[PDB]
Amino acid sequence: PGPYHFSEQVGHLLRRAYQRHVAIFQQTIPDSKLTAAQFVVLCALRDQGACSLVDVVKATAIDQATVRGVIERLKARKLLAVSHDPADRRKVLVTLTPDGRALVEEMVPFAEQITQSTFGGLNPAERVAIVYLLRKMSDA
Amino acid sequence: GPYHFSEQVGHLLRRAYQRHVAIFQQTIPDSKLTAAQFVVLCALRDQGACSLVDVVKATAIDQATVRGVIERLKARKLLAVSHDPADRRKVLVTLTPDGRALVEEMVPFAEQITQSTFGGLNPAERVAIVYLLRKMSDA
Ligand SMILES: O=C(O)c1ccc(O)nc1
Ligand SMILES: O=C(O)c1ccc(O)nc1
Repeated sequence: PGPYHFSEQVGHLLRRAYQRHVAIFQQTIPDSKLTAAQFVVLCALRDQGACSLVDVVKATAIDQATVRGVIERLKARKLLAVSHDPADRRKVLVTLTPDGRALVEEMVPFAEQITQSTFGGLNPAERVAIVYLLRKMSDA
Repeated sequence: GPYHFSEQVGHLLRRAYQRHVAIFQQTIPDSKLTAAQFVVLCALRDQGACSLVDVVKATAIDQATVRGVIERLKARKLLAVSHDPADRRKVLVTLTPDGRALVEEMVPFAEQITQSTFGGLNPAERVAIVYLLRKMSDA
């Protein structure tokens, strides 16, 4: 088999690629204005309308705790709203604000630039392949 | 075009890396070793005596985090910190017998983890995923 080299394991490559992409995201959209987590939570609220914590988790693939923290940090900025479930008066329902939608629409071109710079020199087939495989790998 | 975060390469990278980290933690408990500690120990085993620059270049972890991991391991008597006699601003980290024993004990599980991370990819898809993740990091 040969010695074990972590440098050629799929996990090492995943970590390094994710770190590089996070550096690109932070260098293009300043971490001060919006984080990838906050940006994705707001985009989910925009795409699905009013969402509950379970909906935001299942759509955002972020654990309940980090989603709750992001929800607090964004509600403080009047970028999302917290209403009462029209079916469970003891549940939360998160909705998007005009300020939140305005921030999402302001940042979208930068996220597209981030996707393009992250791909780097990959040709179209290689881009489709990497997104296909990263999606296929994230399921049982 | 419309923006879907769900189909952007960053969301997919985050999801894949988080799933692989969950696998790594589900097979190798944090109590024994973290992925960072394991990778630094493997670097010490593969390269011998290393300085902070060598451990960084081999481990792909930022120098400050490498210092933190090295401290957390020297406290556990899994590596040793001897100062080079050819410099005073040079650190020299070496592997201990307990460190090499832990590395050799965990290597089969790290390989099992690499295998579990691959999931249902057929061999061609595996060649492709490692090819693309390596090609994308170089620009
Ligand atoms: O470089 C890393 O952090 C790494 C390397 C191998 C693995 O299985 N998981 C993580
Ligand atoms: O879900 C995330 O963290 C994410 C989503 C999109 C992007 O470009 N980068 C990171």
